[PDB]
Amino acid sequence: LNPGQRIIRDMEPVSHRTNRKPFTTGQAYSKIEILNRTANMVIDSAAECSYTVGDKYNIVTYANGVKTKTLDTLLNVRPNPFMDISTFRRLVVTDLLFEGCAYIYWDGTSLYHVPAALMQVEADANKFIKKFIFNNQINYRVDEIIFIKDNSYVCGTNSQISGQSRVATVIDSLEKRSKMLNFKEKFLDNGTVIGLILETDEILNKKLRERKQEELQLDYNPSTGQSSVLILDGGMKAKPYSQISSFKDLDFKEDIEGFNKSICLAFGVPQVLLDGGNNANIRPNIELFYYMTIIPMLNKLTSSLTFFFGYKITPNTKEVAALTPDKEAEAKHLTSLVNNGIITGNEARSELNLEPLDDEQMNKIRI
Amino acid sequence: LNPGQRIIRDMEPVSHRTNRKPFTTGQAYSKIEILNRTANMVIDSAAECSYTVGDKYNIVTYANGVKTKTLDTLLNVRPNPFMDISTFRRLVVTDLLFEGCAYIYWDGTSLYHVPAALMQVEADANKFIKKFIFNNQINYRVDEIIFIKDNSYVCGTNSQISGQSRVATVIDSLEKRSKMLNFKEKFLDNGT
Amino acid sequence: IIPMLNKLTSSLTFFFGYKITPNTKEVAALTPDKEAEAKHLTSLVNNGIITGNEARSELNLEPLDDEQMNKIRI
Amino acid sequence: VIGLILETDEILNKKLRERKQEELQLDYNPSTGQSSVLILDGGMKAKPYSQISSFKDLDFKEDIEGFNKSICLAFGVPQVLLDGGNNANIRPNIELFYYMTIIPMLNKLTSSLTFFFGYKITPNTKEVAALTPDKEAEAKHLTSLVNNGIITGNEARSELNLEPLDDEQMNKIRI
Amino acid sequence: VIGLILETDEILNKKLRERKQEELQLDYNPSTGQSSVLILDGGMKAKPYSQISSFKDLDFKEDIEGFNKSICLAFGVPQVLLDGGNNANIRPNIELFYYMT
Repeated sequence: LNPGQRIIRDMEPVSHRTNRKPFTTGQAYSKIEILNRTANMVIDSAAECSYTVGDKYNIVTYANGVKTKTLDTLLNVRPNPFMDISTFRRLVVTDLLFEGCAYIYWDGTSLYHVPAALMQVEADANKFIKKFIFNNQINYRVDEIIFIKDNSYVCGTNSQISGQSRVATVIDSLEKRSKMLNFKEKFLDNGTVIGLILETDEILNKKLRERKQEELQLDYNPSTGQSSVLILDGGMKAKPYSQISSFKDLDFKEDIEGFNKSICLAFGVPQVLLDGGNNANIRPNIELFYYMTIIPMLNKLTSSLTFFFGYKITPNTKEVAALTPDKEAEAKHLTSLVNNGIITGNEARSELNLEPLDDEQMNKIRI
Repeated sequence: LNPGQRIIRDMEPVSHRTNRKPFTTGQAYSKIEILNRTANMVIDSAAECSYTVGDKYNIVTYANGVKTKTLDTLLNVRPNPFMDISTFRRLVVTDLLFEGCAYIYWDGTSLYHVPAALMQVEADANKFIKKFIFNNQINYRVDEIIFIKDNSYVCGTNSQISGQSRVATVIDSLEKRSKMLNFKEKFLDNGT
Repeated sequence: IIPMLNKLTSSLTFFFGYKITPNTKEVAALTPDKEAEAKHLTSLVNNGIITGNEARSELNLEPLDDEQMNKIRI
Repeated sequence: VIGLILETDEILNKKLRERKQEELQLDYNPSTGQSSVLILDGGMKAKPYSQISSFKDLDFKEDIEGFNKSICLAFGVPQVLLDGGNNANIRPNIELFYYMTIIPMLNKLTSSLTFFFGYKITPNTKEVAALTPDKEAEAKHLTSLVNNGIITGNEARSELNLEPLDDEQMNKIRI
Repeated sequence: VIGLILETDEILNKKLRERKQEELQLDYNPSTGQSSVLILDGGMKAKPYSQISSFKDLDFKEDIEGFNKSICLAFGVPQVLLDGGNNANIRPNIELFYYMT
């Protein structure tokens, strides 16, 4: 064992919540459209991916006696008797995204999801971790929980526990943008416009003064009125006024655009996916997004599951519609490989997502 | 079973409606061109897609005894004896889009649509969910309803129930734009 | 669209126990290019990976009850 | 922000002065109000004021952009990965990032491990999704090398991340 | 930064003067306030001031870019490697850097 695990325990006995503002998070998610779209895109893309259970690693694991078919059914078909696979995956992904850590409880035969807003992980003096405390009371144990953690740098030292959430980082930019937008709308609402100003040095009959104010305003409007010439008699003048505060000084386009780009950068969604563009803009950006953003996020979970069960579990899409390969190039390279002898026909059929055919010459290499 | 389902029930016993402004939603849908076009495009595109029933998974399900052909006819040809497949799909999709969740009641031999604006989902202390309350009265049960939920982050905790509607995010920018347009037209009208 | 329908199909699969997946294959806006489809289908059929009946099914035609269309040519 | 400034040389009834201030502000707003013409009687004037400090002098876009450029440079991530771009740009930048930034960093660790244990340890991705090679070019060069005789079939299968097949003619060079 | 300058030729009660300074500043901000019109009584005027030193005269982009380019030139790293570009920019620049430097 590690001789200095006690020191690391004393440095940070328990986990710390890293989602400092949950209510503001919920309000921004509920009333800001960029946040809603990006978060929904990330969660749906992560939940779309499937899982594959392969070889068995000869190591001692927390959960033993579990067959490959049971894992295949749990991860793919239906984890709980009472909950969907899509709902389970989306809940786990949103827990991981909004909160630094995510947890999945392991029952005798099924995987139950546990919210991460109430979990508090307690470190151990000797090995790694002593116990998990769901809010309070229950005190799960350790053998029954799968632990997924994002890399975090809290306070001074990096933590073996806890985890830092991507959505908190974005919370300031939305506030900064919303303040400016509300400022613009309130400036428009409270502004005043004046068309004509007349000045006199005498007290001219307030009532008929207001009557003349109405009369001139109606008459000189070119939409409803047919007057253009004004004759001022009695000494009345016209002050050549100007506009003090105009709406052209408020140039908020660049700042709002920068805040939007910063939000998209923080979540990791490429700009082209949100806007749309040419084919060369479309497909490589989809591949970049899916692979380089989602696949590490699922890789954390798959590594945790591999540690827990002892079976090689890797993310495998191979069905996602947005990752559908080009038909012509796929056919060309598969047929070339099959004809030249590198791969059998059955392997090509499997890669085409078809079913292997029980022939004789398709299980032997042609040349 | 989960040893801590009681705590999750205590946190969120019942569902919460996330369509805060329904009347403003309806008025904007009725009198805004971009909202109408985008919503119609999404709903029609979702309703265009068909469904395929394939292999049978050897698990114990809520509804058993249904053959492949009957399910295929229900999903594709004609769900109810009294309503269209296109109308059924469009209703389900618009319920899912405007309200966070959508529901489909399961009768003896056919699928009946139930609006999501009135149903309230009651969580269970032990397993997942106790009953669905259609406004009031009925208390359907659970075995008779298909539940579809969008991912939601309400208040502080993400709920296993409820769901967050995409159209409400818009009911802010639409008002901001309409105010500016009306300001422009009235400034033009009142000028001299 | 497809994730939106995927939630519904996953719920239906849980409810009924039948693998239900979204499948367009008929949507006019998703009509594939005729020439590229013909090229890749004919290459796959001739080289031996895919039988003729599978190609007809992917062309949204009906299977034809022949003898040499249910066996791999080469 | 100020819309209108009126000045007078006499003390005109503070309370009704404020009432007139709110009345004019409500009336002359084109959003809620239908007045455009104003008459000043009794000697009240209007000072043609201007704006001292505007929001157009605060041009901060370039400096903030430069700070972002410097941060991205300091860590080493090509900017196209963060922003996104065309077909040609999107793959070479991924390769440049991974190789130049990551691989030396893992190379330090692998050299230390080789010193510690005495086994040649080298970083090997060959599985990273973002480094997935082009299918057509890979097939072309592998098939050419296999057919011409430089590389056996088993080596090609291994490079394709498949499993070696226990045949006879795949462990001997064809020509 | 200054928004309004009002001038008077009399000693008008410093304390209430500061109170009015706070009141006008809070009232006339469109973020928190619903007033747009001001009336000056008693002889108080408004000086049309301007801005002496602005932030637009400080154009430092070109000089900083020149210094960064000079540093990169001194070490020998091509600018494209630091910024990133197209494939024809990526590979030849990598080869040039490695070889020549």
